[PDB]
Amino acid sequence: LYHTVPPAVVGVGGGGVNAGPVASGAIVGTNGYVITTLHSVSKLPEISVQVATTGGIRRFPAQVVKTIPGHDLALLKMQTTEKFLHFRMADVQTVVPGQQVFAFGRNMAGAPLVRQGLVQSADAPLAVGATQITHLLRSDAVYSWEQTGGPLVNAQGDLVGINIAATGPTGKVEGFTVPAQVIVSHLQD
Repeated sequence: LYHTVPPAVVGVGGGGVNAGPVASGAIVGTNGYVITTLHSVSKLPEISVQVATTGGIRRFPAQVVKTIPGHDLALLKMQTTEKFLHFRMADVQTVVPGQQVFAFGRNMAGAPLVRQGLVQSADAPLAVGATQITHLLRSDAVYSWEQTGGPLVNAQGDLVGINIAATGPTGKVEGFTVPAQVIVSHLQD
């Protein structure tokens, strides 16, 4: 699993040469579609997506194609003629409390992050700035802010959702997750 999922896990950040990922994202289409969290890229002047290859990190400029503000998601398209391995939206599955899930990300250096955990809730609300997002998943697989925007998968490696790391009142990290059907159903082309 830790072999076949990471290639579709990207880093996302600004366009500076010396800039690295500020969040993660998931490649969801051959021609360079990335889903990531909206609050991570909306204030960025330029967006660059960082992709792992056998020869090291490759960077591609990206633009926003569609925003899903109600669920803090953004859909990017990389500007490239290259083709990518991706999550197959057909294979998108749901999860239930108790189920085991895996949250992937890339750090500020482009290295892969994975953490395992259980689904603790399948209906939690979250406040990202002014938006009240509802019906979120909740899981302890999300321990780090660098995991925000990256994918949650099940044990078979199907895309299950997109992760949001949030702040507790005590400052403890709590894992949240936008269910992956929010992707298919707020999308068309």
